[PDB]
Amino acid sequence: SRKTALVTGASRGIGRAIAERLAQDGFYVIVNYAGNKAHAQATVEHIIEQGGQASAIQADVANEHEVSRLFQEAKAINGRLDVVVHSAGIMPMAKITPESLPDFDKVIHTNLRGAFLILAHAAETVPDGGRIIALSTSVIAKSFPAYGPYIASKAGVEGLVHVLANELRGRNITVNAVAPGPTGTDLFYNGKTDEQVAAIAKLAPLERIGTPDEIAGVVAMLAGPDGRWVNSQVIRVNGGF
Amino acid sequence: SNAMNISRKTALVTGASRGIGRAIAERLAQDGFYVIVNYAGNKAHAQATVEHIIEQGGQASAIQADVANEHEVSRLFQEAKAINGRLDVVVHSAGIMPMAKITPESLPDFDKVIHTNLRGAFLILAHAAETVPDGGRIIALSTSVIAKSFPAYGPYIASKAGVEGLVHVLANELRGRNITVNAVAPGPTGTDLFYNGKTDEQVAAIAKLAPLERIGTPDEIAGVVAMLAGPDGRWVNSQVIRVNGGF
Amino acid sequence: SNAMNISRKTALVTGASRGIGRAIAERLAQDGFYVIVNYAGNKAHAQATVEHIIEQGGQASAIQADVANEHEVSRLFQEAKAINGRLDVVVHSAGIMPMAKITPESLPDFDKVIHTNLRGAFLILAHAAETVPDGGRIIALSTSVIAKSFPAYGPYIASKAGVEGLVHVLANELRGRNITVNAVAPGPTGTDLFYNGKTDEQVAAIAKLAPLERIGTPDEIAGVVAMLAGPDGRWVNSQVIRVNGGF
Amino acid sequence: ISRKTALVTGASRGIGRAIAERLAQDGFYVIVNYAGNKAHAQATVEHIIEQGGQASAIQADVANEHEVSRLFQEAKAINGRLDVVVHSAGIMPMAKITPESLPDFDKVIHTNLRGAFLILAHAAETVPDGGRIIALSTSVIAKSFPAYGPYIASKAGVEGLVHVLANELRGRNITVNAVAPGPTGTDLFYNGKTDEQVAAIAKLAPLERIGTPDEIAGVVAMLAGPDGRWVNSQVIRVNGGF
Repeated sequence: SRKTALVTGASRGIGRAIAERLAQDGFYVIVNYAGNKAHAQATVEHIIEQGGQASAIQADVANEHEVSRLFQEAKAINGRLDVVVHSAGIMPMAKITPESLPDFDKVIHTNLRGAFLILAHAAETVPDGGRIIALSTSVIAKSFPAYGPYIASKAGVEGLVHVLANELRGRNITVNAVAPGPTGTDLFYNGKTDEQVAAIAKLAPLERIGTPDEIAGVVAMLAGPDGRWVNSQVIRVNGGF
Repeated sequence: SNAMNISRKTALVTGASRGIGRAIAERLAQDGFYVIVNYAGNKAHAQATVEHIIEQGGQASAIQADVANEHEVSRLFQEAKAINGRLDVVVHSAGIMPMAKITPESLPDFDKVIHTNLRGAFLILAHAAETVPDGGRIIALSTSVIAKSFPAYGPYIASKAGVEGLVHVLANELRGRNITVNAVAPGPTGTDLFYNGKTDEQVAAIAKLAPLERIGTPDEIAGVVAMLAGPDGRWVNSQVIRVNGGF
Repeated sequence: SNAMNISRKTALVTGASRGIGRAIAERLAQDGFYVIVNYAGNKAHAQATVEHIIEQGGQASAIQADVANEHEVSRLFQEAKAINGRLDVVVHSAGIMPMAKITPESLPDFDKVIHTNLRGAFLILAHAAETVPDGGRIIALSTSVIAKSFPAYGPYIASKAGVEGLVHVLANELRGRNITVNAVAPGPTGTDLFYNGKTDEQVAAIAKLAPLERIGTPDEIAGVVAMLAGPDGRWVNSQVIRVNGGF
Repeated sequence: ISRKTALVTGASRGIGRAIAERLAQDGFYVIVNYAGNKAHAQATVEHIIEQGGQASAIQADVANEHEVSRLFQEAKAINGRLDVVVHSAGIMPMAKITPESLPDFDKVIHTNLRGAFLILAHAAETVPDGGRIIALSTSVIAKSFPAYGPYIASKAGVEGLVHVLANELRGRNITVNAVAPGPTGTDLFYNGKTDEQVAAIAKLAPLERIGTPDEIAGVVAMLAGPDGRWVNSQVIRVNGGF
């Protein structure tokens, strides 16, 4: 039996960087995704090329039926689910106005209900000694206009993380969250000018763009031996901004 | 020769038929607001709140609306503003607190709590942002239990943490309008609902949790809300004030 | 004061000669407290505060004491309590805000602010803990700038974060005495000192930082202190209330 | 002799010693700073060297400005560099917030807060671009227990300095962070306790065991190494969930 990690949202960006790093750390990685198979398959093949073991599973993490199937299928691979990382989410902009109610409902459904289901199923499947890690966001501290629905969904996620840490008392399972700022994903760089990039690179005291690998290394600390006494924590990974 | 007596302000209070919301409605009426007592189900308690307000020399009326239904919320704000032609203060106190662990079996509860407490709060805050004048006040009720992360409070805490996030973002979105947005987060409070199921020993055990060693009253929550709604709260903005006796 | 010209309660306000402390002393005197205007250096401003309180119909007197001096603080509390027999409310607003980066050359200024702001706070809180009757109130002033961690604010922030830590522990240490301990954390405020250190352009820039887009006033801080000192603050305990316009 | 070098205050025993040991295992030459008797610091240096590392011990009172100046001179001179600085020295006496506690208060603030101010300040002048500065705080700030007033005040002050220094070092690529442990299973911890008292403490965390100093040191190691490059201005609580 190989130790096994399930990562939601693992086809691109931070989730993919997490999948890759956990594979390097020796986990068999289930690359969970919802949309097109192509990026998830790219992730899987990259992991295997570098010497790891991984496979991809499609599931809508906010669909209760698909999530049930996802956890049954993922646990059947190696008979175990040691680590669950919930990284999937969406970040649309919408101000707090009645016309934004559809966007609100979508964000809450995808990010918060989604997180609830992944956490609930993880709490029923993870062994003693396991680890559950959720992705939140640094932007909660800034409360920027149009980030209301997104921040509300992720504040909810953090509340669930802290309560689940207490509900799993006796099982030696840590529950934590990692809250990145923006990172230099391919989508980030394509959708911006060199000038917007330069402006954002100046914001942190470290004065550079953060990378997905830099988020994944903290997630990997939480998933491994150095993270065993970290529990019910939200670690912000944002370069100091 | 108060501005409140020269031109009377109007306050809408959701969840005002009982508990903390009733205490808020009564306090704001005694401060001179015309109060719209908003309620969801049977009107007897809401009418009791209105009648108490009027018997103490105040002004108030009641409007039925499910704060979690978008059409009923739009209608509530139309009718509330039409009473006096203005809607100066909005206090959102409606909500539910069921116990449910983070498990697949709790999915219905979670959906209901999020729907009632978080989406409901969105609808009220959004409509308040559309209706309140410059200089107005928006106040939501959160909860002190966020600090404790007790088992079975997951859905409830997630909903109220979400409300607090909306509060801070809205305070920023209303830049330029001179509208404060704040929340008040009580601990356990001596409402009818608090006392009803509990033995004297269980009440005493709760009283011992705070260094003040008693049960806090609904009026003690309402006083803080009243501060936020009036002149002394002019420079308090995007804050969550926990009112819990030190627990 | 009542018919017998006895003030219903007595409040000691440190740093009450000017600024926020003066606004606090004036507001508490208006609310019916006898006020000890405490001061450290020269008494002209403190005496001016006392005379304004008396002219408005209150009772006040100024007492000299360096809050960081153990013996002068002992004498301060003995004298303050002796005026009416009780010291009901203690507000600690005296403090300094020198700017110094975290470098070895800044050690003197660090030592100064720690001595004045933190040790001072410890003395006032400790003596307040020993002097205030059951039912009393203890209120320290902190700062909103802790949230920002701006360069050169290191020593100041460290002293005020220490104060908040003392506040929370003291609220638990006074369990059983019905004494609330809280802090109020102003943002930038339109005081003499504040304007001395800024150009008009700098003031305008600071004003636009809050969604309310102005500078806060001392009276707007004092109103929240007065809430904590009076009936509407009875269930607020171990809290730091930030009063900054949403900054 | 251009080996990456870490200075650890309070490295004689407990968490500081575990930090020194882990950083040596991670490849740093370690300066074991101590204040009082040399014996435990020497034991730490000897253990590091015997495990295949490089280390030496420097005596200095962290709260004395003249001795801290000397300490940073000596520490930088070993290898011409001071890449990582971990401030772990501190004291935790109990004293209620009362006038009679003024001496204890003065002692804690001087040793824990002024001490931290000196180390941080000298670290800001010494650490190279890309360096790391890490202070030890405490999880007990959250609990505000009676008699912990002076201690909590000192450590909250430390945290404020950490956040400000992170902004003051803009442009230098230096992270500043803090690790805030709960109680930990040191020799001194176990000394004053029976089986039953340790069992009562072990029940507190949801993980239901006693935390170890190595478990703190591993988070410090994360912050000092590649995986902590983007963690900046953070206080990480390491307490098993309690």
